[PDB]
Amino acid sequence: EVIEIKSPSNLKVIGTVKRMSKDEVRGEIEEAYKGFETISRMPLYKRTAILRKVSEILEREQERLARLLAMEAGKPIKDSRVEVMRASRLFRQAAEEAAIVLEGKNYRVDAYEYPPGNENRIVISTREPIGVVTAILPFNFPINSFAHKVAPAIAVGNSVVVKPSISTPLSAIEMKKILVEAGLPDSAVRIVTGYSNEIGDELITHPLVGLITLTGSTQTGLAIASKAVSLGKRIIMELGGSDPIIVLEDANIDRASSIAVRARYEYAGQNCNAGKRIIVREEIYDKFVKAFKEKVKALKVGDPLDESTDIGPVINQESVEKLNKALEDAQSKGGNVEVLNKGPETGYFFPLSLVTNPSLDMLVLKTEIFGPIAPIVSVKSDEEAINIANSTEYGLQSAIFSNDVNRALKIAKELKFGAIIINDSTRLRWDSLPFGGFKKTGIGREGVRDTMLEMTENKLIAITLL
Amino acid sequence: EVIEIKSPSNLKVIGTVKRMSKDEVRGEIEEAYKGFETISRMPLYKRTAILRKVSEILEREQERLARLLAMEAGKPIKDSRVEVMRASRLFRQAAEEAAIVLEGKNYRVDAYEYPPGNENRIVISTREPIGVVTAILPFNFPINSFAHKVAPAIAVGNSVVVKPSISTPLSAIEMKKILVEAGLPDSAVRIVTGYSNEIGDELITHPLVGLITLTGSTQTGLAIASKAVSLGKRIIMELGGSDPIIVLEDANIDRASSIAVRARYEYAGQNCNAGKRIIVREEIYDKFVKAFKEKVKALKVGDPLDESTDIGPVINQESVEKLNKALEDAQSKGGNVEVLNKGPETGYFFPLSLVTNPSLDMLVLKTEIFGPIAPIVSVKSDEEAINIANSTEYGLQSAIFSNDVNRALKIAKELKFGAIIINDSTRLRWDSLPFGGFKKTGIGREGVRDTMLEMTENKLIAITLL
Amino acid sequence: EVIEIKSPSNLKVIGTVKRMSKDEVRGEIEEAYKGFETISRMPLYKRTAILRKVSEILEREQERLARLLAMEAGKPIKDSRVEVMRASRLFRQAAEEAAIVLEGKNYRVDAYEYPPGNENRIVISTREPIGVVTAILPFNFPINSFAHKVAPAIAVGNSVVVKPSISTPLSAIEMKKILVEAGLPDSAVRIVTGYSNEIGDELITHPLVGLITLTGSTQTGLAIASKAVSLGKRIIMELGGSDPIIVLEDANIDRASSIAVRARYEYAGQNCNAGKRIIVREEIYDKFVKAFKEKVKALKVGDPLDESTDIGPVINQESVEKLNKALEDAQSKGGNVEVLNKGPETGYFFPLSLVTNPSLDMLVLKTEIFGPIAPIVSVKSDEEAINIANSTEYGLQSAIFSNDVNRALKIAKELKFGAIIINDSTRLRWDSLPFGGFKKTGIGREGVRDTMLEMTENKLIAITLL
Amino acid sequence: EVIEIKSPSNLKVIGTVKRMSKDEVRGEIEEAYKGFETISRMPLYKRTAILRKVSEILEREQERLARLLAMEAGKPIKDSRVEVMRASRLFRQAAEEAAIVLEGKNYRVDAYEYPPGNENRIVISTREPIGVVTAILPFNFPINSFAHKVAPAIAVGNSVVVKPSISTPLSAIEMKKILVEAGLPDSAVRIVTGYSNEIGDELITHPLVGLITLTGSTQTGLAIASKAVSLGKRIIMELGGSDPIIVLEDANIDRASSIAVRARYEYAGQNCNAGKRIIVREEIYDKFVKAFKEKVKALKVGDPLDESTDIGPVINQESVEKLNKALEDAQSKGGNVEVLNKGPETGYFFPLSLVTNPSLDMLVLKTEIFGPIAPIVSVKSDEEAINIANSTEYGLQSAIFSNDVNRALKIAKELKFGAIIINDSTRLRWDSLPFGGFKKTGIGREGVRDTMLEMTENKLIAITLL
Ligand SMILES: Nc1ncnc2c1ncn2[C@@H]1O[C@H](COP(=O)(O)OP(=O)(O)OC[C@H]2OC[C@H](O)[C@@H]2O)[C@@H](O)[C@H]1OP(=O)(O)O
Ligand SMILES: Nc1ncnc2c1ncn2[C@@H]1O[C@H](COP(=O)(O)OP(=O)(O)OC[C@H]2OC[C@H](O)[C@@H]2O)[C@@H](O)[C@H]1OP(=O)(O)O
Ligand SMILES: Nc1ncnc2c1ncn2[C@@H]1O[C@H](COP(=O)(O)OP(=O)(O)O)[C@@H](O)[C@H]1OP(=O)(O)O
Ligand SMILES: Nc1ncnc2c1ncn2[C@@H]1O[C@H](COP(=O)(O)OP(=O)(O)O)[C@@H](O)[C@H]1OP(=O)(O)O
Ligand code: NA
Ligand code: NA
Ligand code: NA
Ligand code: NA
Repeated sequence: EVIEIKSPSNLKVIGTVKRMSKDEVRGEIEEAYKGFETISRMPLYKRTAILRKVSEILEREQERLARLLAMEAGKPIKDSRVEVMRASRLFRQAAEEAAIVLEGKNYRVDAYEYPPGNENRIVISTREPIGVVTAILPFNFPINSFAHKVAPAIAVGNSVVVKPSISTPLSAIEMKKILVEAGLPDSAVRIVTGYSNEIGDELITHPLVGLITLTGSTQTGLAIASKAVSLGKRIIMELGGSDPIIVLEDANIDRASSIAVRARYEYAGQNCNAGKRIIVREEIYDKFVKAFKEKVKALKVGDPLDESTDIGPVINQESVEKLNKALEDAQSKGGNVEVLNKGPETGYFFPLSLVTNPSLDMLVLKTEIFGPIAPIVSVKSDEEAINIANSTEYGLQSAIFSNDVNRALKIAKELKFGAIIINDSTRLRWDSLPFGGFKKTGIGREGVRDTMLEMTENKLIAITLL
Repeated sequence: EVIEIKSPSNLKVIGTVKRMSKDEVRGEIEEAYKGFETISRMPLYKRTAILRKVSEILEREQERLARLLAMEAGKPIKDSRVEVMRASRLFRQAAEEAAIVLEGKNYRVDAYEYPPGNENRIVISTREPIGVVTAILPFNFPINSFAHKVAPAIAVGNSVVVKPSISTPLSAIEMKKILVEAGLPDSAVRIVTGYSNEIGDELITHPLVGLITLTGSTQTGLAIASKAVSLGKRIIMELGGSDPIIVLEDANIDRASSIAVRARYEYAGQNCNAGKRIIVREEIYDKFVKAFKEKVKALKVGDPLDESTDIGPVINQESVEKLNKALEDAQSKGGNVEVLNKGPETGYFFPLSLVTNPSLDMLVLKTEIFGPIAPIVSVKSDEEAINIANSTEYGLQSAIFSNDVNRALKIAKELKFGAIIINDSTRLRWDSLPFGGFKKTGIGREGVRDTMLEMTENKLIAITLL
Repeated sequence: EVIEIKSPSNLKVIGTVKRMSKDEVRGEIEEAYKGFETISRMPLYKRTAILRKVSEILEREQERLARLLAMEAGKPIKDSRVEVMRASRLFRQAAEEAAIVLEGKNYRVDAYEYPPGNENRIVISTREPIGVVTAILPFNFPINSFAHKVAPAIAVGNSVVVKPSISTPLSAIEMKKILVEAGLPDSAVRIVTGYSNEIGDELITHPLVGLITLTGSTQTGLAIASKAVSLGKRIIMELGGSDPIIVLEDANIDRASSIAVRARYEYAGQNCNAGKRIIVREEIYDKFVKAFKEKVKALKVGDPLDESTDIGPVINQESVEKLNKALEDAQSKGGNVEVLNKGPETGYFFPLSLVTNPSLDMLVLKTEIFGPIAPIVSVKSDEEAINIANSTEYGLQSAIFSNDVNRALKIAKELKFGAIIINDSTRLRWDSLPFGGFKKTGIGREGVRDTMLEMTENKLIAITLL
Repeated sequence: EVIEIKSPSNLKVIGTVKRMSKDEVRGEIEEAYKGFETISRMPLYKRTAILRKVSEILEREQERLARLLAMEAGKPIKDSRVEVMRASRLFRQAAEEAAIVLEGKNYRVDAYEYPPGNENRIVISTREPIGVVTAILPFNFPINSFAHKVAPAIAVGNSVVVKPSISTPLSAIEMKKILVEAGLPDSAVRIVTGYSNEIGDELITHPLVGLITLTGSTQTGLAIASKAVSLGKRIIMELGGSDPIIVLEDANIDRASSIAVRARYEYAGQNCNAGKRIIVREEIYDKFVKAFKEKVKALKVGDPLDESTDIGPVINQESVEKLNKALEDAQSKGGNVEVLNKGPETGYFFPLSLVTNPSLDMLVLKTEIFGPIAPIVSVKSDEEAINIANSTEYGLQSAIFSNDVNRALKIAKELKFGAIIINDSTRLRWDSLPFGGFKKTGIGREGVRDTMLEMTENKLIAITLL
């Protein structure tokens, strides 16, 4: 009847959520449809007024929401603060950008001979809401993935059924209360909690669901997307990354090693755009690896509520097990695994780990490692840096470190990624800008402007003047 | 081994095409991948010079391509000429608009606090080709659906594997020779012919296929889309419609009935945006229905190659049987089926037919009728017009006839369609503008501008200036 | 040494401002240049944070600023409230729209064969601030014209020297204090007060002034613009209107007469887009004129601080004199002048007045009447409605009243105005949208989006990759 | 009465043109107004078909038009061919881009509270032609400045009165016959020839002239602009530049000196964006200056019609005298004037000359030198490079040579220019892209896209739905 939510730090019970049946989730979708009929009939200015009010509340509750993220998600408080502050600015940017993002066209159809009589026509476009959006959240950004999916949906007039990860659902429940305090109709966003195997399918198959937006793994996402699309439903998918960091021989080693450490091990490596594969020109390999090792041993692994904590635990036992499979696989294939930093024995603390002499047939170079394992590969050439970088089924983001920007811009043309970052982190994202990638990183882009267009239908009106 | 192509007018043999095996189609996708590697490395001005040359060749070969359409597709020569002129114009519009449509951004990232240090960044976007496109064409616009899929793909640097309908593949083989004459590398577009059930699956599941664009039936499309998306491939779908024409009591009756007749019966009704359901205000019902019948009986049904033919045959026996079943279903459910006009008995001529007293349980009101059957419904109010109009699983285009545009524009707001046409045909399309709609009418939009965006990936480059 | 500001309602002294010398204004411009060096180096996000803070303060001070407008400008409190609330929303829209409005391009220069080698180039654009803006305000919107000129200038990084009308300078002084409270650097906006004949020229000719934005009369504006442009300075000019209201025989007479009364006599007619010339089809002339007369006699002319006041005085004796010249001119040429409504004898109350049988050689039909004089012209045809409407050197906005929107859209193609309003007021303006006109209405457009582009220089950066 | 056109190469008579009176130019503006009334009523697809035909004729007549440019303008045939190909491409780009550039908006007015009732409004924008354009052409690009002014004007529906430079009017008379051959009405473009001081003022002040677009000198332009704006006419101005080339210590010296030579001396230096001031880092000064001199002495100065000529004459005696005065001024102020290369003594050949040890008081550093005189300055730092670069009243384009793009991009931020070129020539222009700059370099931008917007008026239509 309820599910217990435990801190991955100390396994203490943080709160509980309803264990929903298929039937109760069917009811939440029918209620979200009525919420669509309400919110879609409100003028845009009242909807953006609600979004600006949510923005201000999120700033006022920053510290409370950050502590909650630290407890359920194991995200160090300093990183938890940043996520809540991004969600605040995202809700505001959705308010601010709606007028221009949703703006239609008056087409110059007299430019075209077909159909005949275009000189007597007015043809305009508008962006219409789709209806009910199913939003399936990842565990790792429970407040900011909420904002990415819900802020745009409200701006355009859609309702949302939100299914947070059962690992981190309490954030989503507190976000709903903030939406109601901001003046959002109770029916316009419905939180559903439960096990994926009981409530997953109804959220994807119900005839009243117009669209499914999902952040999660490639395996889980592509199956769900396939089902959604089979019933004529629209899909936005932000799936895995194995983002490479390329360090060229003319790199600033101090900067590149500092940013690599932070990019790989922030939130114990549980980022879609963490620096997951490190590719270093042989000329600087030993200097880079020594600087990297020093910086990883200097991090504080411990309680995420502590101000001095750099790194917390991974989310659960399932993740610990997957990460051990990965370290075993790598030792069994000639990899040099080194444990660099160990946290308390209280929960799901995973040792900050380095793999040297990795090979392309290892789990650490061919799958998404959502944990604090840094594989570092030596290369001889830019060409070999490019091939190893592209050698994954992923294509989210990639970083190049070089004092030679002309050279980095030329390598960037040959990297198959949705973003290339020159002299900065794979972790960089702008919540208003396109985010996403090529290949199996997902489908569409997610960001306030692109999400609003992906969440609306273009509608033309053509008048023939008589 | 070959497949015989027969005219639906007189059943005579027009030509043959290779019955390709799975292994031969595998070869074509491999060669198309080499075509991608070639075409993607040419500068855009060279690709656009190829597209302007195709445009000029299409204009020069117009009468020869029009006659071939008439013979394989049964499309009257007058409508065949219009189709080849549209494809001419589309190839040119892809050349002309590519510079502006593919234009990227220089983002004002210094407007945003996150990530910190945006005042020191340049973030630019470019549109990158996806790679190999699988284009699955419908029978009803063999040349213009070719143009809609191939011209944007060449503009953006994708290669294409083209599977025409086995009913109308001869057009596509003639389009390939025109591409080669225009200077396109032979590897850059590959025509596959054969049975949908022997070569369909390779074209959807081959690892080298990045995207599937398809025009066809809802059931066919959604199954293909489902499979493609399960493998991480992008999809553009233009599936059916059941476009309603709403005729209000204050319409111009002569104009509304003339356009409603052309809208339903053009190409024997085989158009995604045919006027498939006609909703008439009871005040003018008798006058409209009477004007409608006189004009249907004035249409000439006959041989597509005769200059005085208005209406040719339907495409094959399978269609005749689907269309009898819709007629029989209407008779049995209280519908009055009246035949108005009958062409020769020599192939797949289907009588131009009218159904009065239809009901929402009938096939002629709840499915796409891809043939010359016009159901006419009487309504008392605009509210009733809107509820019948919206009652389908489709959402392509709708028309409203009314001398009152103010009322037409308010009704427009409540119609769930990709386009609403005020005082003109459901048939209207602007080949550069979005075409498509809501619900199971498809995924995405198809037009020179929209197809180019859907056929490219956004790629960010972010420089942090040191 | 000081200039006294008097209420046009009761001539009571409301406040005083410095009588500035050429020398002191030279000093204000040199200080605004230093303000440019400061504000242009602040990141955009801090500038938009200042603009959002100004937005909130203007809401908090709405009633105080509205009373001040009522006292110095003679604007009834209810209209004064609306102006302050528009200035609030304008300062916010400038904050909200900057990121997207200022966004540059990444040009697809490989679309072009010239110059040769475009396949090896990156070409981007950015919007740069111009430097120091001279802003010359009208008397009639002292707070909202302030916002139109200052909010965009701050968003883009320009400094502003603001010269309010000597009729209404106290508003501008209170706006500066609100800018400082919001965190704007003291040097970034300088208020100058004085007589045009002492300080006018320095504000237009100083070498440090990059741009002049002016709302005012055509005669004053075109002289200033000529001087600015002679020294290579940019210009935005919002000058006069004589906006026509066209009432067709199928108009809603009740609505058209109500909106005409309000459009002509709001703020005693002192609006650039007041309904200044009324054009009525003869078939409804007597019904319209009787409805108009009734509604004008029912208005309350009196103290603008009173809640029940509809109409206040004109601004000064100079205006009273110009309006008498106009009424004398019209009586002397066969016009039927009728006084409909008289206010107190305390100040510059001008009688609400109607002229019937006007002719095209009268001041009331050929010049801007910035006072409560309504000329009404009878016409026989749409063609005569169009010729009389276009028969002025102005082209700001024009309104058509008709239940036939198809007909009004066709008349709209032949009206030489920057905006045509169908079934609504000439007074309509959207502060984010283009506002302005053809002919001698001015130069450029004024609105948050267009003003930001007019206040920035496009800058290209072209990199040839080596 | 006629004016003799003489070749600046050998002073021989190339042709004659009418010496038009004020009364004859009055007639031409009247006929152009009738041309506006005709061309503005044609649908856009017809006007664009005329522009694509002009493009094809220019390509066919390329060698004949190139030879005429060589003879009247003294422009070497190799550079003349490039000019006629650019104009060919520009006419085509005006045809191709008109549909998207002129596209209006459907504003989301329901995002705004003011005016009340925006939820019931449709507000659309269109681009309307202004009417008659006066195009005043410079001598140095007689055919491409024609294209830049006439092709956008025809695309948007304006008529044009074209006053070519009396030095190079024969090209424009040949362009008119091509327009007529393309199908343009004869009334739609009117060539005026005569003395600037007899017909200049009618072309600027006639009441039927809506806009003046001019390429020429700063002093000429600003006086004309001043007059036009005093009468309420719109203005586009492209006036001088003194583009600096900055060459950093880590530049490719061979490339920087080759491009710097071409940049300064192409067409004897008579380009708005010539490399007019060359700023070299003291570390490479001696090596650059030496490579520079060898390449200048390798250039062939001679007859424009010879295929091996690199550099022809300057345009007339007035130019030779302006250029001697700049030389004499430099000698007297401590400058070392070295002649490097001398063409024939047969017309207006001017020696290719170099000035070392220049000073900021010299004409060769504070004015536009429209001839083959290259001042080279030594600098110690980037800070000094930037201050010299920015020291002019001009702001057209600047170039930076550097293998370090990161440093090139940071310097780019501090240069006050309309475009900065990294590792390429100041000569670069993209005829579709903005061209122009800051300060007294002009008003507005000139390119297919920008010129079309500057040559149209925004017109809003706002419907309130009853
Ligand atoms: N069958 C089914 N039906 C419906 N919903 C389902 C289903 N299976 C899983 N889910 C939910 O999808 C979400 C993502 O889960 P997962 O793929 O494990 O991703 P993570 O949360 O681990 O995040 C990893 C990704 O985030 C960032 C990057 O994209 C990484 O690859 C989460 O809310 C899951 O619920 P559950 O309650 O958690 O099981
Ligand atoms: N020579 C000179 N130099 C500098 N500044 C000068 C000069 N002459 C006037 N002005 C100022 O221009 C502004 C507009 O004045 P005006 O043209 O009388 O317009 P109104 O204020 O009456 O507003 C009418 C217009 O507003 C709306 C519509 O566009 C109407 O036509 C005002 O601040 C004037 O100062 P001053 O102190 O007021 O004399
Ligand atoms: N399983 C499958 N795999 C691939 N293509 C398929 C397919 N089923 C159908 N198609 C193609 O899908 C396209 C559209 O068929 P359709 O029946 O959905 O629509 P239509 O009648 O409008 O052409 C055709 O090219 C069809 O091939 P055939 O016409 O030769 O049958
Ligand atoms: N007062 C005036 N009125 C109109 N046009 C004028 C003018 N003064 C100069 N022009 C024109 O302005 C154009 C540019 O002249 P310019 O000396 O400013 O520049 P350039 O040397 O680059 O051609 C020419 O067409 C010139 O006519 P002439 O070349 O026949 O002299
Ligand atoms: Na990746
Ligand atoms: Na439909
Ligand atoms: Na007007
Ligand atoms: Na310059």
